[PDB]
Amino acid sequence: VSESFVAPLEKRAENDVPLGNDVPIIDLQQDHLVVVQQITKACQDFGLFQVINHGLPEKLMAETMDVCKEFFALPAEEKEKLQPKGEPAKFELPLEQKAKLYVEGEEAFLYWKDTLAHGCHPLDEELVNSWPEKPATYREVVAKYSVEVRKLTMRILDYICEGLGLKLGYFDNELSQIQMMLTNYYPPCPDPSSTLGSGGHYDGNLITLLQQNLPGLQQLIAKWIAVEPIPTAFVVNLGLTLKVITNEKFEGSIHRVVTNPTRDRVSIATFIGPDYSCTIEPAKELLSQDNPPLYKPYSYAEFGEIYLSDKSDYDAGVKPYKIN
Ligand SMILES: CN1[C@@H]2CC[C@H]1C[C@@H](OC(=O)[C@H](CO)c1ccccc1)C2
Ligand SMILES: [O]
Ligand SMILES: [Sr+2]
Ligand SMILES: [Sr+2]
Ligand SMILES: [V+3]
Repeated sequence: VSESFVAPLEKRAENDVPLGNDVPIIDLQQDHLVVVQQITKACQDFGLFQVINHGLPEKLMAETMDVCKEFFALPAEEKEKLQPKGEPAKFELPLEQKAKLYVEGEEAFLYWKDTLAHGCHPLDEELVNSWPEKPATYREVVAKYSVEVRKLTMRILDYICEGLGLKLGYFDNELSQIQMMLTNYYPPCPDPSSTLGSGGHYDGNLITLLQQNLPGLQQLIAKWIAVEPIPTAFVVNLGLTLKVITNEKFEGSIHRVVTNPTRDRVSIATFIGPDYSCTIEPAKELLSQDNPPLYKPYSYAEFGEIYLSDKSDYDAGVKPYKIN
């Protein structure tokens, strides 16, 4: 491959990463308290779990994956319409909510990935008119998907509230006001041993719901494991923001994506989290002399600038705000 895509030796994935047999798969149609308890345990112990029987229509999940795949099948002349000044946009602030194609990377290198990203909340004519024009059904399908994924995310955040002992709706405010949808395209890679689809990271936001049909997602436990694709499930990744607000009672998910030499892969990730104007701190309701705050309050915008630029460590974004 082009030297642009060659990862530093220490970041390259080993060829045989084992299945994560201990990744929790949580049935949301169990009894209410069982769901609260299983989500709580997964959040405390792993920070990454899957949800099934989650109430989001399977048909809609399939239609959304279809229109996302159709988008990435569009010819170059249509994709150029989402490349500002003739090249993909960068993940840097300000992160605008209009649809763009993005490039991402970090011994500088690029991730083997094309990403379409746009905001989803609140839905209005102005936002949806800034979404892709093609395929014709993208706007109708993804509007419905974005509303359903938000509804499911807020259900999971309220299960989390009950598990933590926070009032229901604790996160139904400025802490969840940004909803970015990223559709990721990983074309076949001639040298998977040298490249990464996505470098190891925490999601910087509050919570992310990821939809996948094919292997490539891996989680850091020391050891990397493979997250089994369940096409009708969502993968839930807890973000650095939730790790801070819970005072590290919950784990954040550290995960990466590897390339494939023979087939393409499309994933859909919905990133819910604070507005850039938000102040992030450990929830005061949970703090005590036995549970002192491990972070000072900080600007989400200030965090975001570091998080998007500094990949010296997974939690480089929050290192400046660590206390006690
Ligand atoms: C693989 N990369 C990682 C995660 C997704 C993707 C793009 C970038 O993350 C985001 O753009 C999200 C959007 O909410 C974000 C932006 C600023 C602060 C917190 C979170 C970095
Ligand atoms: O991500
Ligand atoms: Sr339903
Ligand atoms: Sr437009
Ligand atoms: V991620």
